[PDB]
Amino acid sequence: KPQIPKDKSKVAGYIEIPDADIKEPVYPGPATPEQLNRGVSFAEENESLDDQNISIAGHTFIDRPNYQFTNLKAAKKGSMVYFKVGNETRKYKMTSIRDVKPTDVGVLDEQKGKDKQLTLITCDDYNEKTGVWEKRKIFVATEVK
Repeated sequence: KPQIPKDKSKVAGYIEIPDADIKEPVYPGPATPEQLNRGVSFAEENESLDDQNISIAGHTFIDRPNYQFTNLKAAKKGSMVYFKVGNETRKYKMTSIRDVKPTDVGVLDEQKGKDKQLTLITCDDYNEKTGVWEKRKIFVATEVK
C-alpha cells in the first residue's frame, strides 16, 4: 500500500508525461515555494494515494522551457501520463480539461464512484498572505480501464 513520506524532503513518487518530455520526482505537499524548489509536489498536505483525485503541482518558469510543468501544455487529449509509486505504475490519459484556469471549471475530491484521476497544476506567483499560487493552469487525466 502506497505511502507519502512524512519527511517533506523525501521523494514520494514520479510523475511522467512523455508527450511533454516531463519526468519528475514528486515530493510531499503542500505545494509551497520550498517544496516546488525541491521539485514537483502534491498540492495538498493531507493528500492520499487512495483518493479519487490526486493533485500534483509544478512550476512554470519561462527561463527554462522544460522545467517541471512549464512544457505541460505540449500534452494534448489522450496523452499518456504515468504516476509511479513504490508498488505500482498508474496509467492515465489526458482529458479535454487541460491548460484551463480554475475559474473555468472548479472541482475537488467531490466524486462518488467516478474513475480515479490526476489533476496536474502548473503554478506561479505564490502569495504568502493567502497561501495560494496566483497563476494556475489545470490538467486532468483519468486512469485507464
